[PDB]
Amino acid sequence: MDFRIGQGYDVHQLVPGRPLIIGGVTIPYERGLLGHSDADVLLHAITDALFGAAALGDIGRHFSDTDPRFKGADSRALLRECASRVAQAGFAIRNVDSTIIAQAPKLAPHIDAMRANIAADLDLPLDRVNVKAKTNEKLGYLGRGEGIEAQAAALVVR
Amino acid sequence: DFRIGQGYDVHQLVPGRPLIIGGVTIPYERGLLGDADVLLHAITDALFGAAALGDIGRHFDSRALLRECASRVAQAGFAIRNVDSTIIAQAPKLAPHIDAMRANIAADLDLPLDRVNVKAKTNEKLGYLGRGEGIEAQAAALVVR
Amino acid sequence: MDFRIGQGYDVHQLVPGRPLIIGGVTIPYERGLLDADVLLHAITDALFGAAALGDIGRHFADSRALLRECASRVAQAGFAIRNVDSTIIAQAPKLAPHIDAMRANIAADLDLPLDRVNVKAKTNEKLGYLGRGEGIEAQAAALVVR
Ligand SMILES: [Mg+2]
Ligand SMILES: [Zn+2]
Ligand SMILES: [Zn+2]
Ligand SMILES: [Zn+2]
Repeated sequence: MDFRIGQGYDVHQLVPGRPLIIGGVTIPYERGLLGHSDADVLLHAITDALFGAAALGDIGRHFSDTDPRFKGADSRALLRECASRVAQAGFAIRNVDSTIIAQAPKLAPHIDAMRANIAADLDLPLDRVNVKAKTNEKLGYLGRGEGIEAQAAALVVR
Repeated sequence: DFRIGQGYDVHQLVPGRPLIIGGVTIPYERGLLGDADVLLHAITDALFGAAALGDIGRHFDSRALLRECASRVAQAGFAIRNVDSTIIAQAPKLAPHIDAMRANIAADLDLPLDRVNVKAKTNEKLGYLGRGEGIEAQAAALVVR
Repeated sequence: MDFRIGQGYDVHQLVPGRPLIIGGVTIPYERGLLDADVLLHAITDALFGAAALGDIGRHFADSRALLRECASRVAQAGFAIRNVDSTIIAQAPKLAPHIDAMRANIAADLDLPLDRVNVKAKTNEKLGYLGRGEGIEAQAAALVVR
């Protein structure tokens, strides 16, 4: 009954000449997310929520933007290592919920695929993983398609 | 078997619309474009998220939809334990309308006032929210199977 | 048991001429927040939220005193705090060096074991007012039980 909650936030710039990879899904698009790793904004947000619930710090502490080993890193592999460290700390994951905010492209056709990727990576059934997709209703840099934002929440139990 | 969900919503403030937040009509020169009840939408998504049922976009006034959301959450074998939320609006003042929002939500979710919370914030005049171009709502929901 | 969750948000403008205090920690920087401790307000708000006692505006000295009073009110409402998690979004300066001090400040104020308090740091990847260093945001989540 020793439950804990975590929350996560991530954002990356949307630039030409990068792969667009969200929830481990490679999505056809003229632009992609800029970062040190594969820049998977959704997976990073979830990774942060998990480290946070376990009180193990954050993704920057565990997988630094200034370490060559993670240059172009597969964020699913990073998520699986996160889950491993959370389990090592003594916690089991109960559920994950998340939101993705993007003006474009359409993400609804890819949501189930993202959900399946996360569930596999966390060794969870599909019914304990949720991914929600939204636009920013034309507001701000997100409305101008300058970047894509992700949010996450995770429940664990020690 | 507890589960948590998180919700986010934002809508533009436009002329010629009534301002309805948490089912409360608030006297204001502009309203949300979408009834575009940003708060109820954020709570709805948090509940769908906790029950792992997807989102509003996949599922669908906003009170009728929240009542339906709560129905589908119950359908999946989940009971709602609590809701917490935040409204971010630079204008107008939300303080006098909070208690009514809470009452509306508690009624729609078949919950005691005890387990529903609504919080109000400005955006310190920063960004589009600060300039009164939109209103953002955030929500968190705990459920049990 | 009777678990409840809360969430919190806070932002403050970042301008030269004021000190920078995040999580009860003064941080050397050319700008500060117009004590305006974004981290502690968000956590305070999350706690009132979980307890269903309203918000910081309804209830309320620097931000640590307010956090301390918040926790006393949560306790008397019949609730015990299980854990807190949070994120600070700030383009500059580097916050990672100061996380353990913040965690110590928050855990002391809430009378929690250190391993039940977490603080994360992000930049906004140069996007929006946050990414231009015009403001700093904090987010919080708190789990409580009655
Ligand atoms: Mg935001
Ligand atoms: Zn990232
Ligand atoms: Zn909406
Ligand atoms: Zn504040």
